[PDB]
Amino acid sequence: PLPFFPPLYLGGPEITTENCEREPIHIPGSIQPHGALLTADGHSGEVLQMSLNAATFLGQEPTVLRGQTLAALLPEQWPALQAALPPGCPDALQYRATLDWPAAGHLSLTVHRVGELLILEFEPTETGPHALRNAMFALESAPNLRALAEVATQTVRELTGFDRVMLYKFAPDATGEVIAEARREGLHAFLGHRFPASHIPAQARALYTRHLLRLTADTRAAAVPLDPVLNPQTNAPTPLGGAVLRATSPMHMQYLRNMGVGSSLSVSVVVGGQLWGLIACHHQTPYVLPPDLRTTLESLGRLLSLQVQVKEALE
Amino acid sequence: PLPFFPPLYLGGPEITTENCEREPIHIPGSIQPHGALLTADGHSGEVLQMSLNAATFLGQEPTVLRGQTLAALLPEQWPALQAALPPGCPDALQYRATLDWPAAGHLSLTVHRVGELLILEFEPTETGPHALRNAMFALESAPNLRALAEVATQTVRELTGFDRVMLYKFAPDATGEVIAEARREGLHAFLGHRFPASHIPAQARALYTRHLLRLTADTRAAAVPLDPVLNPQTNAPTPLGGAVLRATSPMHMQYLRNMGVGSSLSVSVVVGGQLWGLIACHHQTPYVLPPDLRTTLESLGRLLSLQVQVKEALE
Ligand SMILES: C=CC1=C(C)/C(=C/C2=[NH+]C(=C\c3[nH]c(/C=C4\NC(=O)[C@@H](C)\C4=C/C)c(C)c3CCC(=O)O)/C(CCC(=O)O)=C2C)NC1=O
Ligand SMILES: C=CC1=C(C)/C(=C/C2=[NH+]C(=C\c3[nH]c(/C=C4\NC(=O)[C@@H](C)\C4=C/C)c(C)c3CCC(=O)O)/C(CCC(=O)O)=C2C)NC1=O
Repeated sequence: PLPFFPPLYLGGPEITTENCEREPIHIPGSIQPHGALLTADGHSGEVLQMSLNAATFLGQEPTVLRGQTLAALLPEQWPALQAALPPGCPDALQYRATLDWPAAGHLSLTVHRVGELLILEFEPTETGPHALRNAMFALESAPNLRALAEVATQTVRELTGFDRVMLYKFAPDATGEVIAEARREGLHAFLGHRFPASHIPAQARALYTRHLLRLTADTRAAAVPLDPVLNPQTNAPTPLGGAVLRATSPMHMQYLRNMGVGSSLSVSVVVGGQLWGLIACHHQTPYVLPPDLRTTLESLGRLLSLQVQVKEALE
Repeated sequence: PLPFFPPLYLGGPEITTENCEREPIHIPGSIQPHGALLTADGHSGEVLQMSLNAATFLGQEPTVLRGQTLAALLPEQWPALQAALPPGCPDALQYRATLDWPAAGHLSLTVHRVGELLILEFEPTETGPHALRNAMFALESAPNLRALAEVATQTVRELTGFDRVMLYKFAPDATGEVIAEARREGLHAFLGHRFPASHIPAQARALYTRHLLRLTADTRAAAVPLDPVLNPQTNAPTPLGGAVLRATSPMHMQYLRNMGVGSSLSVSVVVGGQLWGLIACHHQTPYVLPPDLRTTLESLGRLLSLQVQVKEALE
């Protein structure tokens, strides 16, 4: 696509349907409000940026967290984290831990590394893996690509309870077609419907080849800024493509609301390094899919990508 | 292979190195002693056979369990179980549940269906899924088949803590070669070693194309008979290939002991319906890998099988 615009917080232009492939969706400087996010120096563990809602989840004010080390804040996790995510590791690699907190359930921690920055996501939480193991039989025995697609969408709907699960296949002109769909009874079918390339613009497609799962938990929820908004290491925006908490493009959020969607999630299907399609999910109401279920969906995405390649080779 | 012999309990001949492809390894009429096994009628749920150690795990004598229904014994699981495993479903499909019991941890239940028979395995129990999600990056980026194999064996060793993990590839003459190995420091290497076809005889290879994971938790542990040994539905032996608790061939157990192996496990690598190889694991001491970790290994096996097919196609 044409080069990204600056984000709105650096004085960038408003997004319209004439320029929307230039929206810098990877650097919104904000997150979805169902979790908290910190960034930290990869070597010292010093906390550099904090979502403004951090006190809700972490029990300290953003301004007080700023500058504290992960050695101090997360003493039991820091050495494991530092060892798990060495300089130069893939930016999609994750360190995951479970933390205790005063509320019901636990606090899930997911960390990844971009350059010299660690990006930490904290998300409250509280059969899928075995369900996936079982589904692999029907995915394997599917005789062809479309049969595979039909199995896959039904499997994902069974795993998640999403109201609608589609397999959305890209054509070479970047238009799409819904080639399989599993949906709650009552819902109008999108099966067989085709859509222009504009709905998933080129910078989104590029991001989705690198970071294979993204979501909008609540399509009416206001984003929460990061502070400071720029990474002090670089005095430049923080890449958030690897964080599921990344704020969704407002353009896409409006699209989803217009479609009657309360929660959205997709998983990339990538074949030979190319974006083949998406497992695209909708719910009618807000829905935060727990981290362990997302992990199952990522694993299914990888499986499905390989099966697509093998079943297409049958032709 | 030549037709199977009758098992020893039906007066079959002793197994030697001259006839060992005829050992009926799928119908040993016995199980490994770290769990219990029941069989039940698929329609009524009546318990038909019981491992002789059942009281250790279930708290009722085999003779008292015999004839009771799963509706009575497992009231909370029976309808789910019956719905999960309908007549004609794949014999590899599993129903899994967690049961409470008086000892520490829980009792894992795994059920599968062969014909009109349900086969129930009960096994005491007490990060892998996410570890597998992470490993998928390195498996995908592996440039070729051997690199993939090296990643896979290291991944499995990381997931399991097994002393030795090999990728054992079958040649068209059914000889094998260790093409990758991850092993604890101190252990002599089998990397690159080749082995005659006799070590994994043709009936074993056939079974391993249908039931993709098997193990011996303790290579010195005596098997526990099923009683009655024949399925009353058929007045014939009960197929146990789908049960991880199935007793291992005594010939193989002796091989493992001679090799200094205390616990063994393998996962089939199946490509286009053909047995390509095994992920073959050893431990120096007895080791019962928990059901959820086995599930992760099954999922890795499926992934790896697909990656083998894709990486081989690069040639
Ligand atoms: C049944 C039909 C159907 C379709 C066609 C569909 C499309 C779709 N769009 C997606 C994403 C984005 N779209 C746009 C931009 C625009 N979209 C427009 O229509 C115009 C107005 C526009 C700009 C002028 C942007 C910037 C993003 C990136 C969002 C981000 O990651 O921050 C996603 C993936 C995310 C997800 O799964 O929820 C999907 C699956 N989902 C459906 O169910
Ligand atoms: C480093 C080298 C190396 C090798 C070569 C190796 C082989 C191997 N044999 C396997 C299984 C069986 N073998 C035999 C029979 C015989 N085997 C023999 O040698 C002669 C004496 C013989 C009969 C005369 C039978 C009936 C079975 C089925 C067991 C069952 O499923 O009940 C397995 C899979 C099971 C597992 O992972 O533990 C493996 C991986 N495992 C290694 O580590």
